[PDB]
Order: sequence, then structure tokens, then C-alpha cells
Amino acid sequence: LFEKTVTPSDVGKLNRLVIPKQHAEKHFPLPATKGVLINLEDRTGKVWRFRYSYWNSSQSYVLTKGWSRFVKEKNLRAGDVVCFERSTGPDRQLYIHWKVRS
Amino acid sequence: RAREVLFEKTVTPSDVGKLNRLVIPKQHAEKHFPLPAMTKGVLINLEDRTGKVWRFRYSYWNSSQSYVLTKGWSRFVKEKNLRAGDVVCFERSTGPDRQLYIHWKVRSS
DNA sequence: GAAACCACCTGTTTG
DNA sequence: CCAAACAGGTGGTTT
Repeated sequence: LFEKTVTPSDVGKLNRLVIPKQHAEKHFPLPATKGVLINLEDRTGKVWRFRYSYWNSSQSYVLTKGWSRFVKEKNLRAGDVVCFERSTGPDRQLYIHWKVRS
Repeated sequence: RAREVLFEKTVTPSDVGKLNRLVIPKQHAEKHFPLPAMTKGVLINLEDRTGKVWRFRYSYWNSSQSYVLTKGWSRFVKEKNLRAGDVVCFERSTGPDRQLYIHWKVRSS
């Protein structure tokens, strides 16, 4: 469960979303590379597959593959908010949803 | 001297610019720095007149078909305040280590 | 070919 | 103050 106000770069041709490292280390641990594949679900019940990775050059956690399709379907914009949630029960499943400028 | 100067270039304004890269003339590039022979790219260690050793990455950018120095060039430019129209002279010592050497000269515009 | 993807790089900003 | 983090970039490769 963490939320980010998305930057212009987040929703542009850079095809990447930067996760703040506090939240990345707290809620999404990485094996310690090419990275892992992560499955989330939106309110429509569609399940999105993203690639979660670490860039050691910039020391930053980023979603790359699959983020742009999310941006385009949801018509994300700079200033909107993206909220990551997890299952209440043992299903262990992650959910993604988006609100707009509080 | 103990040093042999290899080549020099009067820096374009983009060499000191936000592009953070020094275009190296292909004529002068294939001559002393052959990239297939590794002189992806390679890291080169060049020492200045102040004694500071500077590490740059030397590669060939197919997009511009340019031989270029790219990583650390901005630091050199910022510390030396390299400006468009100044000159960069690359040199090599005739020693067993054959160390490479760099420093800049003055001239306007 | 175009768009996305990939692994690097850096200048500002800031606790 | 300054190392860290990150918003904004690059060239090259795969889809």
C-alpha cells in the first residue's frame, strides 16, 4: 500500500515509472539484475503485468515494460495519483488503481 | 620531451554543452584510438597538467556516426570551465606505461 | 520502419 | 554541507 503523485516524465515517452525508494524497499523487496515481473489488478478487474527493476546507475526502482499501455488506457496525466494496494486475505494479490489530483 | 602529442581539437559549442560529449574527429580517432582494438566502449585514463587523472568512456555513436567521449566529460568541462573555441591537446608518454595525457589551451570564441 | 524496451547517465534538489 | 534520490535524459536493441 503506497501512493505516488505521478511526474510528467512518468506519463511520457520515457516509458517508465519511478517508485520512491522508501516505498520500493518497504513494500516490494527485490532479490539481492534484469528484474522481476509483477501482476496487479485494476477496478475493472483487468490484470496488468509490469517489469519491476533496479537501475544501479541512478540507484532507482522503476517499472518499465507495460507501464505505457497503462498510461494510455487510463489516460494518466501529470498530477494524478497512483495507489498500490494488496489483498486483505491470504490471496497475496496486488491491485493498482488511479485517482486524479486528490 | 617524455611526451608525444597525438592530436588536438578546437571544441565545438556542443562539446562544452548540455550534450555532455566531445566529438572526436574520425581522422584523429582511427589514428591513435582504435575502438575495434579497444584502444560498447572503453574507459580511458588521461592525466592533466595539474596532475589530476581523468577517466572518460570512449565509444562510437552510430546515430551520429561520431567517435565520442561521454562519461566524465561534463566534469572536465565544468572544472576547467572549458569554453567553445578553446583547444584540447591529447598526448602520450614514451614510457613502459605509455600514459595518455590531456590538457587545454586558450583562445577566444 | 516505428514504437517500445533496455541499460546506462546527470544536474537539481534537499533532509 | 553534501550524499542520496529522482526527474529528466541518451544510444542501442528488440518487438
